[PDB]
Amino acid sequence: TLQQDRSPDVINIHSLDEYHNIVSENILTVLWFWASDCGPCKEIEEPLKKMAEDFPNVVFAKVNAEENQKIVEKLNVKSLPTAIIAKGGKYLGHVVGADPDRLREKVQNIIANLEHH
Repeated sequence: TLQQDRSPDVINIHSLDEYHNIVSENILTVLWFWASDCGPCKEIEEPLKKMAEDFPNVVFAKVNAEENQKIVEKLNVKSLPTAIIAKGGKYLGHVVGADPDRLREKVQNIIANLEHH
């Protein structure tokens, strides 16, 4: 594949500055809000890494909610885990709760919609 161009390592976001910079890029981005003391968050860690491998055209990033209260506030994230899907500064979806298959379906559907628009 050519999208293997990049490595499937998941980024960890440490500031609102970094968050805005990443969401601004013209590539589909999945931002995963989580916390260490969140049971359902643990269940999606490995599915998230596998998804990063399967979708090398998609940037996957994690936002720790305990570390980034300002981002949680600005986005009004109300429960964990929460996945936000964006591209080029635009918000395109979100999946609330620990459901890897829902998130995978949503990423695939958004890619298809964006490309065939």
